Amino acid sequence: MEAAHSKSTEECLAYFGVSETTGLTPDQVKRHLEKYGHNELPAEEGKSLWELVIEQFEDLLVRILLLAACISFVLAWFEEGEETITAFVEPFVILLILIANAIVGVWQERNAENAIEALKEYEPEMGKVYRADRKSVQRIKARDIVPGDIVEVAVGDKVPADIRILSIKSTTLRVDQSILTGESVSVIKHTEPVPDPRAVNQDKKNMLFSGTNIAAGKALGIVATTGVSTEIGKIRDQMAATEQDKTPLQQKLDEFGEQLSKVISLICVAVWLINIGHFNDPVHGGSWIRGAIYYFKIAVALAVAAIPEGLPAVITTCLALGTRRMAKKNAIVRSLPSVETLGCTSVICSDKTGTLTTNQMSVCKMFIIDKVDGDFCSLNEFSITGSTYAPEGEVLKNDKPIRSGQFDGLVELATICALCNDSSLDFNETKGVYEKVGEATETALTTLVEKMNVFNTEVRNLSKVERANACNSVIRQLMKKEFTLEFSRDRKSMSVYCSPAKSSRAAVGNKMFVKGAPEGVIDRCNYVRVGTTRVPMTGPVKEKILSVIKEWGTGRDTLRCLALATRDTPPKREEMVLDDSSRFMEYETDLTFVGVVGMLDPPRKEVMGSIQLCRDAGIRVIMITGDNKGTAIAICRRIGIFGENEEVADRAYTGREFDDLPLAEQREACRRACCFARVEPSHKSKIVEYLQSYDEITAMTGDGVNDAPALKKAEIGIAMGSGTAVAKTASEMVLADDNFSTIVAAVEEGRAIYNNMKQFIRYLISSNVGEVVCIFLTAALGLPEALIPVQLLWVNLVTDGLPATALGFNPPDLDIMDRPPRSPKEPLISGWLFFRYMAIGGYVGAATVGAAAWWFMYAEDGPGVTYHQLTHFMQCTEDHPHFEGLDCEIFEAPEPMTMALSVLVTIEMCNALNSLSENQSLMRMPPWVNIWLLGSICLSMSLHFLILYVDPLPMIFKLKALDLTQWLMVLKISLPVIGLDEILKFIARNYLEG
Ligand code: NA
Repeated sequence: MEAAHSKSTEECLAYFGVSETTGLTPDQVKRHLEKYGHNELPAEEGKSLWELVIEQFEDLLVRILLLAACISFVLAWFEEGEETITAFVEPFVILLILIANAIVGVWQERNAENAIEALKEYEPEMGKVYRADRKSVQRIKARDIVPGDIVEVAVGDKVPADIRILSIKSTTLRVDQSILTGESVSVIKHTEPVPDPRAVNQDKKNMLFSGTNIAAGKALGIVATTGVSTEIGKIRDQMAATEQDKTPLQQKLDEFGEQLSKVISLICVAVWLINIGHFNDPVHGGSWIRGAIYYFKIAVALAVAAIPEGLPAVITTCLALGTRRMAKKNAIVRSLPSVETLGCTSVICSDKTGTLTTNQMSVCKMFIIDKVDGDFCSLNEFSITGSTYAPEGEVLKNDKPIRSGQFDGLVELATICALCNDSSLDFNETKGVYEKVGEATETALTTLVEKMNVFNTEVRNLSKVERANACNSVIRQLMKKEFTLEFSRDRKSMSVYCSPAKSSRAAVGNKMFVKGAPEGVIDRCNYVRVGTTRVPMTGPVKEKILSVIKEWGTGRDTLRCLALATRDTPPKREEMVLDDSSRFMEYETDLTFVGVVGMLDPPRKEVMGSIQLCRDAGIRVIMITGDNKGTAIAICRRIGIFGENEEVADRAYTGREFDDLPLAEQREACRRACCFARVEPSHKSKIVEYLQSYDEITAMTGDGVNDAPALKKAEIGIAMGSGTAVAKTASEMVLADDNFSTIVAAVEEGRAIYNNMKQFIRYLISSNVGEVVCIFLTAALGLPEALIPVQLLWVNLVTDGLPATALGFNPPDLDIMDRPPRSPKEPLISGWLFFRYMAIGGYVGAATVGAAAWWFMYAEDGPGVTYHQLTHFMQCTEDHPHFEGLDCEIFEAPEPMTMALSVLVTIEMCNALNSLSENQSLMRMPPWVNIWLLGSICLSMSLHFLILYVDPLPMIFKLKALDLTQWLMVLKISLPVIGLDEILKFIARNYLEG
């Protein structure tokens, strides 16, 4: 039964065939449980460790590597020798990286925590129900409650289900519906039915929501809905039904996996199509098996030299590093893949109160009527200084400090601001500053009366903690607070019934002090007060009031106006039903307008600036606020979202206006809007969908499970640090300070970080190019392998990893924020860039094989056989080219490999310097620009040597220390890699910039 709030308490009992005095019967319980199921949100997929481990092998590149370990394993088995201490190293090393890879992946999952499982935090274990099979109340597990159950809740209880309140046993019932919104301000529930069947939760004043808490009172009610049919349950379904796509980088990286694979295969087929000459060879003779071991040997190397094995670690270390860096700037990112996303943010939808504004209220002005006399009318406008909650400030008329007590209208004005208020003050000695107790807008009033002191009461004597509520405590003693009629959006005001203090046997003298939004309150006034006198409200004097109100809340003041009035002749205390809020507007009528107070909720000092950075960065800003349309726009012009004098007729909507627009038109309104005022529950989410249909990377703020759906949908869900824990777990980032600027600062941090990733990404991949050139080269030239898997891996994970990581510290461009949001579609490498790395590739691959050949030829230590070409044979089954000589295993000399490897390592350290800037020369941007890079190179070289002398290692890799001549050769063949790219960059700068 979903519409319970709109039905009568009787209808809800009838509907379920249950008696309030006895409850459900064991039969009914059985059937109700059978039909609606247990009261609890469904479980999450029990992702088993085993399945989780298997997932660590879903990727295509890992399969290849796994496959490669397989061929490696067999090769290191179907081989004939004795060196079993350096034969299985390769296969075992591959398997071992896949293990750490799988091990790491599973570590994440165990620590990761989704928002749906966060919602189960709000469901209580037990509930208290009344069921026929017993007399007294009985407590059962909340999962056993069912729709129709008669339940019982009391102060402190966590509501077990969505409940239609039948009877309030205590004086009044109060609920903390905080988890839905965040504003712990308890609200008063009733039992009368709410008419509108489509009323949003905030107005279902006769309902209790599963997950909320009783702040005060005791109540009996009937269960309307349970499980996923409750409010939070329907919020759990929206979230679950929401799939968050892969980040631009993740998609672009996954696409790379496909191509890289399609290349690794084509290069293998390519190595085949080249030796097709073997078909034309006599079947007899030649070790066929030695022909297959040859291919599979290169297949392994080919694949291992194609995969950027260390890319994942480098990306992570960079993202992890940047994140701590963002956290120092108040941005707490929960998702590493988000850091990249944040950079492409094209639209930021932010709540105003507390994020764009400080949510530190303060009354700045107030006006009462000076005099009425026919068509002539004059008001008395005042100003108040001080903007803290502290009672320090002053009132001034035309800047001249006046004294409140000298004006009667201000005496009463103050009486209303004090008596018609549920908030107070308190001096926090610990912090040394006065803090608010209750609501912001109301404490602003408690503070106001203190600076006003309409009774010139001696307060300067009083301490500090005592000074807090001095003038208030005074006004209170003057009036007894019989009771108070709560605020409700229908009427938009609240009142308090007060009687005099010094009264024994009297039946006259009572008063009602009304407070609320101007339009409604003023429309119910037939009287305007002029000091102590009272005169009728007339057409003109009403314009003046409304006129000013409009000037204060719409003008450069952007003030929230509150009208204050009192009902002189309030209906008799007995003729009033304090049970039907529906009767409150009636009870608050035929009032007398006293005055108005305009309060300000100030823009964070850093917002004005931050909004400009966005404009520079092509990032749109949409303010979502609760202010009426007029003041919403006013505040927009004030912070820079709107031009002070520009048209916005079609860029600011109220939830109402928006709803009326037909689907097609809303989608439109969202592409050009910057202001949404009085937004409905389903709007942040609908605003996010529309924004995505235009491919906008969207950021959306929020808190409370209310916003969790929108948070989850938006690409960058942003939660307040002070927000609920569900809003947090449902978001990409959390604002430690709740400040809008923290968002912008983080978006700029994401642009810096993504630029630096493009660098180490291209660096590493480009490096794999030279490797596949080397391997493919050595093959299509029948040369002795220049480099081997065990080695290639060390370079891709260690040698190249250190530089790649240091590249993330590359200093950011000054124009980082003066350029528009990066397009999600923008490819990493393309066009000229491809040619560049393709060339840089060729050279690196050529240079490695050549460094090997140089030793095998124009070198001493090795055969001086120039143009001898080992291409010819490698079986030595004839030993023709070397008649006189019993030697053929020099083809495996450790020197040639060592020459090529030192070339790779040294060339790549030089390429780490060519990566300091995409197109700027080393002349313009020096190497020392990034000190971390230098350090990394020294470290990587020290490691290279490390494997060259520490015995266990030089054998594992099959290397031998180089001669100063040989090393001096590596430098000669490496160093030129710089001029090469320097030449390529030059071309890019001078013949492409258009
Ligand atoms: Na999200």
